[PDB]
Amino acid sequence: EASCGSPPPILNGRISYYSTPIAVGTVIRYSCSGTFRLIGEKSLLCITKDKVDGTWDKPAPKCEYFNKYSSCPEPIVPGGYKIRGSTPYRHGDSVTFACKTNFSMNGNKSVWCQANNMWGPTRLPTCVSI
Ligand SMILES: *[C@@H]1O[C@H](CO)[C@@H](O)[C@H](O)[C@H]1NC(C)=O
Ligand SMILES: *[C@@H]1O[C@H](CO)[C@@H](O)[C@H](O)[C@H]1NC(C)=O
Repeated sequence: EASCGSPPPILNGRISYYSTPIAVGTVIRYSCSGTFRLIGEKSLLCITKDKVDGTWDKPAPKCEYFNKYSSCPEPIVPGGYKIRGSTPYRHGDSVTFACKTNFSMNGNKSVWCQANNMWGPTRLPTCVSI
């Protein structure tokens, strides 16, 4: 059966338990110590596109040293709406979006407020009328 290689490591962070070989369907969780903030989706899933090679479904998140002064402006996604997240958006805070009725999403539904005062680590999702 297809399997995944070692999960992407994380500076100043930890990964939850995983057995080897890593079977397709395996999920691992990332976390950071108290003085750091996890940026990006915390859970990775081992998938396979061709049933021969296994690959993780997304890049690993990262741990950023807490910057207490950082804040992000209200993120806006045309055709979509915020379903989770409250202002003010400080370092490590996240917002989740859903597309309006008759719109379909492309991209990650959640973004995080980074130390550089920008939303990331990915672009905000796009909601397209279908
Ligand atoms: C972002 O979302 C896309 C589309 O769902 C996915 O393919 C990609 O792996 C995600 N990346 C991260 C860092 O979450
Ligand atoms: C949204 O409405 C349009 C027009 O009726 C239609 O083409 C599309 O399939 C609808 N989307 C969903 C998810 O029902």
